[PDB]
Amino acid sequence: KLPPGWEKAMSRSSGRVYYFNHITNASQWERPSGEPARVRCSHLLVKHSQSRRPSSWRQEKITRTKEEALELINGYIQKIKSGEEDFESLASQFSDCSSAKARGDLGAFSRGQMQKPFEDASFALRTGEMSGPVFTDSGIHIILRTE
Ligand SMILES: CC(=O)Nc1ccccc1F
Repeated sequence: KLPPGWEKAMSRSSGRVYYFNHITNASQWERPSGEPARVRCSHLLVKHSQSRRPSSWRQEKITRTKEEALELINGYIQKIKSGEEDFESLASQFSDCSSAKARGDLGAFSRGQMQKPFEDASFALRTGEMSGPVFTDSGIHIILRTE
């Protein structure tokens, strides 16, 4: 059982079973629900000093470490999941991608166009679903599949 990409896990802190997707890095308490030619995604990118281009509209020289970037991503995911903040709001303010000006929207795309870990996570997400941290040569992404 379980849709592909998904595995059963156990919370270290509560002992309750949860589910983890090793393609999207998503995790959820509910047993998961379950390929299109194209998907539409938004994303929030946090770059780091080893990003292919360690620069963005937010910062001419991005100096943070991969670990600092993952902490920031993790914090954004927490606030999005709690509802304290909207994905679109955090992407507009803090995404190191030029798509920040479009609330993170990348428009629609096919397989073959995006960096592979991003593509795989995008196509494995269900409509409306959000990824966990997804790593590419650009940095660390939160991906929201919108279509
Ligand atoms: C046009 C759009 O939808 N998104 C966008 C805007 C600026 C840079 C990159 C982008 F993906």
